[PDB]
Amino acid sequence: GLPGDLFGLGIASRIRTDSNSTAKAATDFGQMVRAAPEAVFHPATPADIAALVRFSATSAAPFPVAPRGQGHSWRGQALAPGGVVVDMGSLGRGPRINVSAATGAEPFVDAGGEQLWVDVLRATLRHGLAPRVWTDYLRLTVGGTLSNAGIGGQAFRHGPQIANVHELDVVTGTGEMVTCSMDVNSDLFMAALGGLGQFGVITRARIRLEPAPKRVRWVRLAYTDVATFTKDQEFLISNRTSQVGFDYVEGQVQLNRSLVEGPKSTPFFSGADLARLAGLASRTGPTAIYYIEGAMYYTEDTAISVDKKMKALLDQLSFEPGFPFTKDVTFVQFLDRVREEERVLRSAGAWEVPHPWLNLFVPRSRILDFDDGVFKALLKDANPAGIILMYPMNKDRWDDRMTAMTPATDDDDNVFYAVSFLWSALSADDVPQLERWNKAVLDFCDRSGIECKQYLPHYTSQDGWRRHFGAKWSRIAELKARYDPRALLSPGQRIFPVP
Ligand SMILES: *Cc1cc2c(cc1C)nc1c(=O)[nH]c(=O)nc-1n2C[C@H](O)[C@H](O)[C@H](O)COP(=O)(O)OP(=O)(O)OC[C@H]1O[C@@H](n2cnc3c(N)ncnc32)[C@H](O)[C@@H]1O
Ligand SMILES: COc1ccc(C(N)=O)c(NC(=O)Nc2cc(Cl)cc(Cl)c2)c1
Repeated sequence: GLPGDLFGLGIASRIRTDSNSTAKAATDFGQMVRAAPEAVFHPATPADIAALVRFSATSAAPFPVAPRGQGHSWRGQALAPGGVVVDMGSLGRGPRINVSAATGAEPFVDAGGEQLWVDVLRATLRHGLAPRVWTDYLRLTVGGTLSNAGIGGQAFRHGPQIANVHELDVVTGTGEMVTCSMDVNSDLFMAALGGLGQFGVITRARIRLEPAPKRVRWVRLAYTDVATFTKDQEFLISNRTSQVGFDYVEGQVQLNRSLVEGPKSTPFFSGADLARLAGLASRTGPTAIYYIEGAMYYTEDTAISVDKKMKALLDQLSFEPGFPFTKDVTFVQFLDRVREEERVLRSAGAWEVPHPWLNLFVPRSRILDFDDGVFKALLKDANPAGIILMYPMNKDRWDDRMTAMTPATDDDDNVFYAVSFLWSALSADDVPQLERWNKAVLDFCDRSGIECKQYLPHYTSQDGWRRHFGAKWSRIAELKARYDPRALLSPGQRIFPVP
C-alpha cells in the first residue's frame, strides 16, 4: 500500500508493520469502527513526526497520517486505513514534562503532546502546583484533549483546557515545526485549539498552573425536580467572586429504572445510600434523580473548618432534605476518581464494550424543553448502562476565536449546558437501541428548534461539519488549505475530502 521509498528513510527504523502492531491501532474506545492502518509509526522525537508528514506531503501518492493518543475517541477519529497511525506514546521514551516554578515569574508546565494528564499532575504536584482544569478521566493525552476543548467541573470558573494554554508546538500537514501562542503564529494557535488535529499534530503544550490544594470535600446532592436542580447548578456557577463556593461543579441524571434495577453499590454510593435514593425516586410514582456534584478544595484547613465552610454553602441550596452524600479525599484521589470506577467496570467486564456516546452543548433557555423531550419523554422507561452528565458552563471563559464550538444565542446568554450520554452496550447487541436514542435526541432538537452544538462532534458529510462550525467555517477551510493542503491529518474526523 505505502510508497516503497518510505522504507528507505532514516525514520523507517520506527515503522512497525506486523499484524500485532497494526491491530493495536485498528479500533478505539467506541469498539464499533474497525480500520487497520498500513503501519504504526513509533516516533522517538517530534522531528520524526515532521519527517513522516513531510515524506507523505511531498510524495507522488500522499497517505493519511493520524496521531493516536489513548484512542479514547469512539467514531474512528484516530484511525488511518490506507495510511500510518502515529503512536504518540513513543515520544514519551524519556523525560517529557518540565515544570518552571522559579520565583519572579508566572509558573507553567511544558508537556509533550503525548503526555497523560495523570502524569502532568504527578510532575506538577512535586512543586506544589497543578493545572486548573481537568477532564473527568486523567488517562487522556494533552494533545488529544486540547484538539477538542477539554471540559470538566472547573471550566465554569477557568474555561476549558484550551483556555489554559500559553503556547504549543505543532507539526503542520506540510511537515513544518511551528511554535505558536497568542503573540506568535496566532492563526495556527487559535486553529489547533479545538481543531480536531486538522491543522497539525500538537507535540508540546505549555499549560497554566496554580497552587495545588491538598484535599477535597466532595458532595453529591439529590434532586427530584429538574427546575430546582438547574436553578441550583446555575446559582453555583454564578457567584464566582464569593468566598462561599465550589471549585468544581458537575451533575448527573439517573433514570428511574437505572436506580431500581441498578447495582447494589457504586464506588461513591453504599448499598444503604442506594436503598434510600431508590425510595426517594418512587415516593409519588417513578422519577429520575438529578445529582449536583460539588467539590471544595482545601490545603491546611482543619476538619471542623471545612465542615463549617461546606455547611455555609449547602445551607443556601434546595436539594432534598437528608440527601447530601459526602466524601473527604486527597486532591489526587479526587482528580483520579474515575480510575476507581474503571477498575470496578473492568472487573465486571463492563469497560471494554461498545460506547456509542453523544455529547451536546444545549442553550440554557432550552434546557427544560430538552429535559421534557429527552428525559421525560424519550428516555423515561429506558434503563441504559453507563452514565448521563448534565452541568452548566460560562461562555465568558471560552475564547470564540478558538476552533471549539459553543451554542449561539440571539440574546448572548452567558450560560449553556453540557449534556453527555455516556451509555455503554454491555452486549454489542444493545448498540442499535443506543444509536436510535442518539438519533432521536438530535431529531427532537431539530423539530423543537433547539440549536445544540455537538461536543466531540462526528459527522460523515461536509454539510454536517458546515452546520457545526457555522460562522467559523470559511476561516477553518482557509487555515486547512494553508496548514494541511493535502488533507493528510486525522482523516477519521471526516471533515475534509482529500484533494
Ligand atoms: C474515553 C473517555 C473520553 C473522555 C473522558 C472520559 C473517557 C473515559 N472524559 C472527558 C471529559 O471529562 N472531558 C472532555 O473534554 N473529554 C473527555 N473525554 C473525551 C476526550 O477528551 C477526547 O476523546 C480526546 O480526543 C482525548 O483522546 P486521546 O488522547 O485518547 O486521543 P485519541 O482518541 O487517540 O484521538 C482523538 C483525535 O485527536 C487526534 N489527536 C490525538 N493526539 C493528537 C495530537 N497530539 N495532536 C493533534 N491531534 C491529535 C486524533 O488523530 C483523533 O482525531
Ligand atoms: C466510562 O466510565 C465512566 C464512569 C464514571 C464517569 C464519571 N463519574 O464522570 C465517567 N466520566 C466520563 O466519561 N466523562 C466525560 C466523558 C466525555 Cl466523552 C465527555 C465529558 Cl464532558 C465527560 C466515565
